Amino acid sequence: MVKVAILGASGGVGQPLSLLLKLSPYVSELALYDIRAAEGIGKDLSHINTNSSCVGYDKDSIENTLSNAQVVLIPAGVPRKPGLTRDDLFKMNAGIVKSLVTAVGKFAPNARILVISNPVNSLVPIAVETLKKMGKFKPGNVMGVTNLDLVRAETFLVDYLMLKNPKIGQEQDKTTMHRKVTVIGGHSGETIIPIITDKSLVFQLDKQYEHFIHRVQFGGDEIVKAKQGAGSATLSMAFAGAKFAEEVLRSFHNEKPETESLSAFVYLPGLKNGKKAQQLVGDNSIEYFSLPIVLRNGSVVSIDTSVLEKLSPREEQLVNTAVKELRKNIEKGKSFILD
Amino acid sequence: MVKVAILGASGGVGQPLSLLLKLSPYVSELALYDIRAAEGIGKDLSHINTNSSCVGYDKDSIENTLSNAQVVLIPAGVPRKPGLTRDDLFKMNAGIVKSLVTAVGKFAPNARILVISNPVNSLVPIAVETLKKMGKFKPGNVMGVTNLDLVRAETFLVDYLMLKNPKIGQEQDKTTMHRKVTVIGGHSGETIIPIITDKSLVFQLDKQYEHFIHRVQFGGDEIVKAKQGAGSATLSMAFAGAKFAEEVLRSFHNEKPETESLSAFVYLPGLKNGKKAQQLVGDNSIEYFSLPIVLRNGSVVSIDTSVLEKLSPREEQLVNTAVKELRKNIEKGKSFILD
Repeated sequence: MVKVAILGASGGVGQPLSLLLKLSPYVSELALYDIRAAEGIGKDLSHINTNSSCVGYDKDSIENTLSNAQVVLIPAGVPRKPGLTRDDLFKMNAGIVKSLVTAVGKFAPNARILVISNPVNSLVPIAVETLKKMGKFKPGNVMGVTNLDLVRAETFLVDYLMLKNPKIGQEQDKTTMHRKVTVIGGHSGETIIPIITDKSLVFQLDKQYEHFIHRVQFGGDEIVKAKQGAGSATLSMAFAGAKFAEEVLRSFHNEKPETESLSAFVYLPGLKNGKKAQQLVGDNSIEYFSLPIVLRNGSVVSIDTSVLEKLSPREEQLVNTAVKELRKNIEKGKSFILD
Repeated sequence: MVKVAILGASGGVGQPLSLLLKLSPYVSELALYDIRAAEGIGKDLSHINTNSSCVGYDKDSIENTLSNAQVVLIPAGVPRKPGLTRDDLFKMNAGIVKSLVTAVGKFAPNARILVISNPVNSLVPIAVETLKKMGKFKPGNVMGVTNLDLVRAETFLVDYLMLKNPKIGQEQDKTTMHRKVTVIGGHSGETIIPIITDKSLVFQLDKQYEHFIHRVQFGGDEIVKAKQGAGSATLSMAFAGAKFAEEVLRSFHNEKPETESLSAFVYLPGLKNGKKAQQLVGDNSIEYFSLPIVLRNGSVVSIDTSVLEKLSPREEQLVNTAVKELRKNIEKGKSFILD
């Protein structure tokens, strides 16, 4: 019997994520937590005719939320908004994550912890260092959820191909494009590295290729702009987070994944092929990257570095630009907590 | 293959309904409309890697939202604040539906209109009478979405069986309970008529049967109380809405519906076997009732009255009590248009 806990279940991402999870046939118990309104939402979702019992909990009941939880989804965090800077946004979400991840350490230390809160590049290290300090860190069980970059890469590959010549475009299926594209690096801007694995499609995009790459990298900013500062991508974040959790849940049930080269943002030095990945990205000491993972029983047991062993010269340049900015993001998270 | 428009896509039901609708493989084009925020929500959802083209529209562009739409979902309506009066909450939504159904008469008269706003018992007649004044009413194409009653009956039948007879409870699958229960009638309180079609489960339910009946009837109010007046069942309303929509869209192709005895709140005098239904519910002038329907190409081509012909004595009593109070609802909606 698998129990999923959602911490931040009442926010803009949290609510549609809770709905998508209630629909999963791999979940048998769904516990919803937040500082307000989760009981109500959980009661609303308990009426859906799927086989999972769903309960929400009040601000004071994070212990009941997390008890016997195998998977913990953390979408909690303050959204992008006009009068908020990225640094204050970061510092507030840093406090939310540390507090929530500390609760996981006390109440469900063996849970697979899926961090959805942004910025992923800086907040995952806050979660790891928090678990290290308590003596509760298992590298295979802490994943920064970067799956929305893949989603967008799948969507835009088709959109740019539909633009360049509808012939190959109208042949694509957006639902199956992960066989053709993989995304690695971090989860913001130029840290994001879209790798089209199907090299015929690169050629066919021709000069649309750099437009594609830029569009995947800046997809977050596009939605903020389209909601005039007053929101970011909530429904698609919920969707990507549910898709990624479904892959983790499939693995509990000894099924194979659906996504080819499914990536998450993980702690390299604690996993198999991690040091190999550090070399391949050109920084023997970089602690995190989003790379293709192999899951056993919900947990990352190795990193598949295949993608890094066949980079184009242009991709190698995306990597080296990404690694430079990513290092600063990692260092920013880790010093905020360690100092 | 088909364009779907959603009117009221930024509201509490509408945003989650729009996400679920983005996931449907039966949709070619998904158009979102609201007084505000639909552009942004549409742009968010356009990043999801499913094949539909998703565009949102501003308050002045309802015409481009509806152009060539074949199915139109109307979740629009006002969110109950903890103050709001029974009566005046109808009045506000009555005006919203009249306005939006008139836009449909003008800009997509052939479209299947799925009314999701509440109260459905009064809002569909409003919808129908509005379209009658314009001379655009096609009776196969106006449907009050009552599916959440079937969803809850499916859910609560399993929950009640589990609470008192775990052995048989645990052999139930909530996703497939529609083979074993049908809900008919109206869409509010004692107008809701749950008909357990599988007679063995009436026995298995034993002394819980009345509690089941009552839970289906008063499901909504359960959620309002759990939100302390500050909202309602938005997430399950969206689920049941996408689920009905998907049966509608399925109808355009060579596929049996998934749900057995799928019901919608429809205009009896305009549909094959409607007068029989009128006869069998024992009011030969009642104009509306939720009954199992047959969809061909998105439209009700006839009503299926079988469930009416095998009613138990208790279920006849529900039908009579539900008919009295449902006549009242229907008239309160006709009199907002006809006076």
